[PDB]
Amino acid sequence: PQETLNGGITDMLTELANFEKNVSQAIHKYNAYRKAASVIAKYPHKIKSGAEAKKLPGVGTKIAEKIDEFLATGKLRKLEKIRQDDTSSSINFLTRVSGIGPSAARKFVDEGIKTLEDLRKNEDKLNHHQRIGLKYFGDFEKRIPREEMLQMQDIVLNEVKKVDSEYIATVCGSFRRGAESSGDMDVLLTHPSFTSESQPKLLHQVVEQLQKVHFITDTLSKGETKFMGVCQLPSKNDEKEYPHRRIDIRLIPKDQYYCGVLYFTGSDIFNKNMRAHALEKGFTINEYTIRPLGVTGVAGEPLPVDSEKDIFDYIQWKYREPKDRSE
DNA sequence: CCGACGGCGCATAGC
DNA sequence: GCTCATGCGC
DNA sequence: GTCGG
Ligand code: NA
Ligand code: NA
Ligand code: NA
Ligand code: NA
Repeated sequence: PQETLNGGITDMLTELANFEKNVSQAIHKYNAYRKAASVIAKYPHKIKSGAEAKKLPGVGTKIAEKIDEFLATGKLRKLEKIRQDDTSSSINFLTRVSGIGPSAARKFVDEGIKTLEDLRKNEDKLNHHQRIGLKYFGDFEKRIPREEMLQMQDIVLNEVKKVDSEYIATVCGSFRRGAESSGDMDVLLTHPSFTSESQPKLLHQVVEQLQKVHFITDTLSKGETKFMGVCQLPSKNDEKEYPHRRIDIRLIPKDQYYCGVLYFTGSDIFNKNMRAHALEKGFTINEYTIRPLGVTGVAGEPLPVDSEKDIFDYIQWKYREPKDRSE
């Protein structure tokens, strides 16, 4: 369905969502508004009334009422009011810096730190993550075209193999499902030496090599199993440089790797659907394992998994290609 | 009526 | 010095 | 804010 159908409604609900999550600190209302916006985005008719919307799951009495106001007047009084409120619009805005959540945004605005410029003058008050988020504010809000994702994957897979040819690495996310663009890069890493029953430098060696070839440019956080940072493709002699990009790398034990690859490939609705069907066949699937449920619901030991297909086989599903996992 | 709505790795008050 | 709740992002 | 036990 294109924007012209119900765009005004879904923009409104998304705006309301953000203020719940950044100003009111009401995460479940944020998700309620997002759920409503998405079920409306998939509705293939221009909505004529709130009552019509209320038949969709996730739209209830209050959003129906809102839609009625929006349809009759072309706006929402409460949203118009909050939009012009200097304090709340600043809190909302500051959370677009990665590392600034609702709490940090709230304290900054309470101190009169309201703009990107203000944060720039107050680096003393920013932790490491927030400084990186500030430095790359614009680049982090850009999407990554798939051709660049392919070039980034070339580097990651080459450097990983160079460190140890027994590493296994998979770029997941919507990119693995064929997406034409991405918001970041999500890399899943394992090694045969690393199981649930088994070194503390497996992740570090890969991060270090990616830094040595100057692909990784900054680190947001890094422990023994998860790295979150910044990377940039190299630019040619005269060309404009590429944007800095968000990259996460996680090291998963080999016996949980393909459950991990399944989960972080998605989509989210595909994941819900697969887990629902697994319950009906007597299995519980999470990020890490698939386990049988006993007749009284008691989970057994994780089942051995050596491919994504093994998981599909356990639950009597035909193997779905990543490109066919939109739901 | 009223609890659940995801859970966890990593960076950063309280004893 | 330590443990760990909280914030944050995903 | 919405859903459902
Ligand atoms: Na509904
Ligand atoms: Na944000
Ligand atoms: Na943020
Ligand atoms: Na090797």
